[PDB]
Amino acid sequence: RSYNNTNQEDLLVLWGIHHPNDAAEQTKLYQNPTTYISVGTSTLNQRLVPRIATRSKVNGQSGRMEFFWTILKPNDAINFESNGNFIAPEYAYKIVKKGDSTIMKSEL
Amino acid sequence: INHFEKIQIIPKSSWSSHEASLGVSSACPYQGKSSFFRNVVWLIKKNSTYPTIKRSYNNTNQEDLLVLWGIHHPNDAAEQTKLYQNPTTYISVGTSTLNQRLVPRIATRSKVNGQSGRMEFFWTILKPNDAINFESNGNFIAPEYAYKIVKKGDSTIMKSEL
Ligand SMILES: *[C@@H]1O[C@H](CO[C@@H]2O[C@@H](C)[C@@H](O)[C@@H](O)[C@@H]2O)[C@@H](O[C@@H]2O[C@H](CO)[C@@H](O[C@@H]3O[C@H](CO)[C@@H](O)[C@H](O)[C@@H]3O)[C@H](O)[C@H]2NC(C)=O)[C@H](O)[C@H]1NC(C)=O
Ligand SMILES: *[C@@H]1O[C@H](CO[C@@H]2O[C@@H](C)[C@@H](O)[C@@H](O)[C@@H]2O)[C@@H](O[C@@H]2O[C@H](CO)[C@@H](O[C@@H]3O[C@H](CO)[C@@H](O)[C@H](O)[C@@H]3O)[C@H](O)[C@H]2NC(C)=O)[C@H](O)[C@H]1NC(C)=O
Ligand SMILES: *[C@@H]1O[C@H](CO)[C@@H](O)[C@H](O)[C@H]1NC(C)=O
Repeated sequence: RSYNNTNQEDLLVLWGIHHPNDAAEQTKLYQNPTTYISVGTSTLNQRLVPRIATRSKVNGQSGRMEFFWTILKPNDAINFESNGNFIAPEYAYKIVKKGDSTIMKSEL
Repeated sequence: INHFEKIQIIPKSSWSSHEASLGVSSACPYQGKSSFFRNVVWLIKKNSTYPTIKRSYNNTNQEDLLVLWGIHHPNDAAEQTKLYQNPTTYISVGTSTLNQRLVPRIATRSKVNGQSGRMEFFWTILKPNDAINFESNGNFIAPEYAYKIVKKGDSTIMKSEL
């Protein structure tokens, strides 16, 4: 699945991978035992691999979700290739950045 | 550190399917005999078999635990097979936060204290009431001892000959 930035400004795109609990859960969710996600931009050259360990439950879950981002320049394309464990984008974000600040911590 | 206490979490004698007393080298000599790091164990195959390890540990203590483990990057496939039988190996470590899967790394390397193999060590803080889950079919330098810590503040390391 390719996507071309036909917009006029930069795009913040987010995707993720699912690190499952065991080979039994891998097969149940995605069939293919050995899997990958590749992501490709004019700069990005990424190939993720799900990571089976056994883990403490957090909100009932021992599986983990690991998320990744990138800025997609105007007129560049992003190319996803995955045979499993892919948390795919539906929405992305247009950004123009003319300056910086920080994050404030406040209860107000 | 405000409190520090070495404790046993995986007793050396509880490795009934592997060999915990052969994990020794002349790079770490002690009393003219060969030895090793005392707080971790260099597990080696037992009767030509390294059965997949599955070892959990629950932090039943009241404070945080500093746990240390490691992996052995060997020299060649011939040394891999000799030490751990299984040709292709891994170590997985799992906490409520940690999601780690290590893989031994064969290159050929200059000798340092006689050794071309390398030992790569990893750590984590194990919260009270969390558990750490090890899974390894080879190359695992397992913990025996870990450390209790409470941290109420920070400083730095000083360099001094005094
Ligand atoms: C992302 O997409 C842009 C725009 O793509 C164009 O419009 C889309 C809706 C689709 O219809 C696309 O098929 C179509 O190309 C790509 O930029 C465009 O590239 C094309 C060539 O691939 C350019 O056409 C050229 O036009 C010149 C003369 O103007 C000729 O000399 C060439 O022979 C060729 O026909 C087109 O001008 C260009 N458009 C813009 C606005 O840049 C873009 O390449 C693509 N992403 C990637 C990774 O390439
Ligand atoms: C790490 O271990 C603690 C404590 O484990 C308990 O004591 C050990 C020596 C063993 O005997 C364990 O089998 C035993 O569970 C775990 O926390 C404990 O979890 C259990 C449930 O797994 C809690 O029991 C519950 O009790 C409530 C009422 O109090 C019931 O409603 C539930 O049905 C259930 O029975 C227990 O309270 C809890 N104890 C403490 C002090 O937290 C801990 O979960 C474990 N590590 C991980 C990763 O879970
Ligand atoms: C080692 O394994 C072999 C083959 O599985 C077995 O026959 C033998 O009894 C084992 N060694 C000892 C000392 O029992």
